[PDB]
Amino acid sequence: SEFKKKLFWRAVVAEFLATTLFVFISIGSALGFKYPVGNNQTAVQDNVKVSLAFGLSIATLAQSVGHISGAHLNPAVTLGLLLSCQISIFRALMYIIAQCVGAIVATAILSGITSSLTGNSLGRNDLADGVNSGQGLGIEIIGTLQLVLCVLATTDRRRRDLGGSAPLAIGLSVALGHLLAIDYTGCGINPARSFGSAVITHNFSNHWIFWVGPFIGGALAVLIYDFILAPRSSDLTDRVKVWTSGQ
Amino acid sequence: SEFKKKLFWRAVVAEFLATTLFVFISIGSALGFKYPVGNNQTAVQDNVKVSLAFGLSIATLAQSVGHISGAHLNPAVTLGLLLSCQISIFRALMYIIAQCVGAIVATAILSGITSSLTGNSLGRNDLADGVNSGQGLGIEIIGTLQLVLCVLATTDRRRRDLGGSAPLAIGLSVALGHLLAIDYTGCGINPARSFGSAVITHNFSNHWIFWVGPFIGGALAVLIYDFILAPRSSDLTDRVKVWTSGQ
Amino acid sequence: SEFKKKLFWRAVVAEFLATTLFVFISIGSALGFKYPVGNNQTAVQDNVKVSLAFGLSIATLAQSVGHISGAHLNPAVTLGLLLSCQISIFRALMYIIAQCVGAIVATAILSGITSSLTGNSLGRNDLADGVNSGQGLGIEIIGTLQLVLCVLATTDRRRRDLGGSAPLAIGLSVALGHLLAIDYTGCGINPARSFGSAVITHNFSNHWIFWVGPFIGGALAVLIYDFILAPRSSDLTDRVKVWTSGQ
Amino acid sequence: SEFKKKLFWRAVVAEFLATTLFVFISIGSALGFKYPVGNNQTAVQDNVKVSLAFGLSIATLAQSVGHISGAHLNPAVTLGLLLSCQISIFRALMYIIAQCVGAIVATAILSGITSSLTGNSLGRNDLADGVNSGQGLGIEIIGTLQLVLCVLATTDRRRRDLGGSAPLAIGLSVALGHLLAIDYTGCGINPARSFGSAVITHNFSNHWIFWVGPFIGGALAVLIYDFILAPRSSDLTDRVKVWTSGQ
Ligand SMILES: CC(C)CCC[C@@H](C)[C@H]1CC[C@H]2[C@@H]3CC=C4C[C@@H](O)CC[C@]4(C)[C@H]3CC[C@]12C
Ligand SMILES: CC(C)CCC[C@@H](C)[C@H]1CC[C@H]2[C@@H]3CC=C4C[C@@H](O)CC[C@]4(C)[C@H]3CC[C@]12C
Ligand SMILES: CC(C)CCC[C@@H](C)[C@H]1CC[C@H]2[C@@H]3CC=C4C[C@@H](O)CC[C@]4(C)[C@H]3CC[C@]12C
Ligand SMILES: CC(C)CCC[C@@H](C)[C@H]1CC[C@H]2[C@@H]3CC=C4C[C@@H](O)CC[C@]4(C)[C@H]3CC[C@]12C
Repeated sequence: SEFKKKLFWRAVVAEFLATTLFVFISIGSALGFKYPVGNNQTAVQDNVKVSLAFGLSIATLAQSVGHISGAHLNPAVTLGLLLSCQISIFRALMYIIAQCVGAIVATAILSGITSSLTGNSLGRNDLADGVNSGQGLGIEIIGTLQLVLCVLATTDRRRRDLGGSAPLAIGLSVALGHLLAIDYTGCGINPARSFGSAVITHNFSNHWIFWVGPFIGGALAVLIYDFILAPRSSDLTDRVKVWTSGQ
Repeated sequence: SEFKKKLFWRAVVAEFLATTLFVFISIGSALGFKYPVGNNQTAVQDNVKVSLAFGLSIATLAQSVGHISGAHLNPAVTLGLLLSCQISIFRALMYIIAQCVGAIVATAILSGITSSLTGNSLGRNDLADGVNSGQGLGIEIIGTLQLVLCVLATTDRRRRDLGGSAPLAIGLSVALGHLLAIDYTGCGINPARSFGSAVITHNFSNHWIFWVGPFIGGALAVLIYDFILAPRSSDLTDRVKVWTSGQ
Repeated sequence: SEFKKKLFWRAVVAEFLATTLFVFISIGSALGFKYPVGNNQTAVQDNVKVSLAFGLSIATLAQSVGHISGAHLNPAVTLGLLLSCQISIFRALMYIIAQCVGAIVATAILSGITSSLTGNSLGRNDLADGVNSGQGLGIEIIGTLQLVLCVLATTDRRRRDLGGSAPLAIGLSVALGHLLAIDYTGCGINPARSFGSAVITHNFSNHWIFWVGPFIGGALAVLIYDFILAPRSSDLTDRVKVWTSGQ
Repeated sequence: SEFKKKLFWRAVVAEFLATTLFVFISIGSALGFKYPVGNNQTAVQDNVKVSLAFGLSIATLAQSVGHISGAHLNPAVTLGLLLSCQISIFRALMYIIAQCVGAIVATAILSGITSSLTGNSLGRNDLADGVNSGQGLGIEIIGTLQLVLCVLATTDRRRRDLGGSAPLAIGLSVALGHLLAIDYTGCGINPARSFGSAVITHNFSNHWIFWVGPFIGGALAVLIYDFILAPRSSDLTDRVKVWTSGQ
């Protein structure tokens, strides 16, 4: 059904292009503080700058392509919307493929642009010194939990009290996740964004954390919103049919 | 009445979960600058980072659960809404219990994740050197006064001139309170959030400030908004019945 | 006419209280980086923190009391709205008196709170090294010009394309003014806000700038909006009657 | 036709004045970290401060002159709106002339105000060390691509899912571009902004980047939004008539 519709593939291309722009802008801001190359200064990474870069990139690209693709730009957000039965399995898989490919393309272009940097890690997510696998996993879980919870609540379609900009809300949620998680894990929070850096730098050490934790956080947010706090008066059988229908 | 309504208990569970997420994300962001552990560096706390963490946490969680519970997430805001005769006594008590227990749970999990920090104060609010109990009390009073005043004016329901995101407004008020009070008192203003850190660290020195100042500030905000600036044309006899009925 | 109305004096008290809260919170955030007092550290003032403090203070207080008083909180803004003939002369006079008194009271209370700071300037506005009277005057004129222009455009009442939060718009304008002018003059931008610090510290050197420049900027913004960009097709004789009628 | 209309010339004057205010305030905030002059301190530029200055200046001036001129304030945005056939060729040319002249005027006044800085580059855009022409070109292309894409998607007039403040959305897009590109190229992103600095400082080294890259980014944004993501159901022949008609 969705395979033969041009609106679906425009949405997939929108996901690819917006993910590329998001990853490029955000990881470019994360690599900004290392410049100039020659100038030997005790340059310290600005966490507010990087968090605002990721968050405002999400806000701007959501404002740009929300009416076209839903402005997911995150495999965990897409999986959360899948488990809340809002999107089909095929749309979820195509969105995840598009997001990962767009992140890989953006990170390759960024490796080209930042070629003067020696030891260019391309913003690859890894555990800080003092944070082990479980602690970083919990960091990723909570960050993605708040993100997917905000995404689910913003698009309930039963809410008449909603006001203001939904893209701004999702962007500030991403920025909040970064303000939490940058000092602990670099704030993957987005499996495609971490996957692109891991692929380009050929380093997948502890990379399973940044795929497992965000998915657990998305599942927990789905459970919290759709089975504890704001349940829907609809049978699970009718909702599951969206997986094969997309309705 | 409210005791036998499932929607009331959904709201209470929403307050518990959202306060847990708020405390965890905000204090974990406040503890970020102490990482890495092995790296001997004279790192300083970035106050904008922590203020934005608290503010955007409040804004995001308000967007998530405000239509479910009102998203108080602050015993001062709950007491202000009780004193403005908008909620019942039972709802206020259940909200305060849920917020405090959720804060304790979040701080326990956070001390679990940040166990590598030696002498971890877990974001416990304490007076800065040069500030006595009275000065920190005044700072807390003013921060809570502005926060509760913004909450009361945002939910007036007699206003048609409101626009934009009310969760964003309340979050930016929380961030304003933090931009004020982080340097002076570690920025409490939320008695549950202070209480969780005090319980986990087993340290209650000067803890009366962060329960008295927020309550005085909330009560003063109620007085200002309901009996100086925006009086209601209702007898107090009708408004008192909201305490026992919850209407 | 307005002398014998309860709503008029409620608005005046709202202006007084909101100016008190604004001056207190913002200047207290400006002084925060000096704490702890005992610790001998070369901490540097964070311009983003102070600018966000002023801006979020204006935004929060506008969201609180704009429906009551209009949330001017600035003698330059009040003078601009008088020259654009939106308020009466008596309302402008009482608003400016209330704003100055509130700033004086807030600065007194904050000086009481920040007594342990030796050589405390209380955020007194003065020129930096390398900036003479003319350059600081120009910076103040431009900052207040953009502030008053935003206020005039946001309250046009002929506009149907206005969206989002007007208090947030005015607050971000104030934050922008501080981002421009903190390094040059400390960003007076607000004659009452500087007048309070000058009165409490008993230092009026170069203080004519912060009462001349903001008023010039307000008058220029009135000229730009009401006579160049979006003129009103109403007689100047008719708009004169607003000064003595308020309608 | 449009040459003799009062509203057209009001829009042109609004573009000139708002571009003057934008350039002045943003580049004044950019040069502020070098003050005080006498104090010998190793001051480091705050990228968040300058990025927020640019973005909030764009948001405030859009809120001020959007209903009069559309608030481009950027030759790349004007070129994008021309190529998407939203304005005429005459309007676009007059807008670009006004923006360049306003940037020149603002930079001249600012060099008058920042005269005490020795070797004052007036925030002139140039490549950082480690960045050659291709890398800076790519950075400028991507930043302007995201900006123009956000502008095109925001002013669509076919969308009913838009909420919040469009000026704030465009301002956050500008701030995001600066957060990305300040460390690499100073974030031209705006050919008029770079042009004024280059003209006043009499230095055009690599100045072609900040005219070509923004225009390439705007053209790519127009291509992406109009012929990949959200095509319009009209013939190109009908849309071309806007170039000579303005309707
Ligand atoms: C909020 C919940 C549901 C998600 C996060 C919980 C998990 C991932 C976290 C939170 C608390 C964590 C534990 C807390 C304390 C310690 C002791 C330390 O010496 C080794 C790791 C260990 C054993 C942590 C492992 C991972 C852990 C269990
Ligand atoms: C809105 C109100 C209730 C909050 C602020 C008022 C209170 C808490 C503040 C404002 C004035 C303050 C006092 C002002 C001056 C001093 C002198 C100093 O050597 C010791 C502290 C002391 C005695 C302060 C204690 C705290 C204080 C009383
Ligand atoms: C648009 C206008 C009205 C706003 C600001 C303009 C005024 C206040 C500013 C801008 C340019 C400034 C001048 C620029 C250069 C100098 C040389 C310096 O050695 C003494 C001050 C003096 C003479 C400045 C005085 C103040 C000045 C005239
Ligand atoms: C995505 C598009 C629209 C914008 C960015 C693409 C262009 C401008 C980028 C992408 C790849 C880049 C190249 C990657 C690698 C190199 C080798 C290096 O030693 C010099 C720069 C140079 C030659 C770069 C020049 C700029 C470049 C061609």
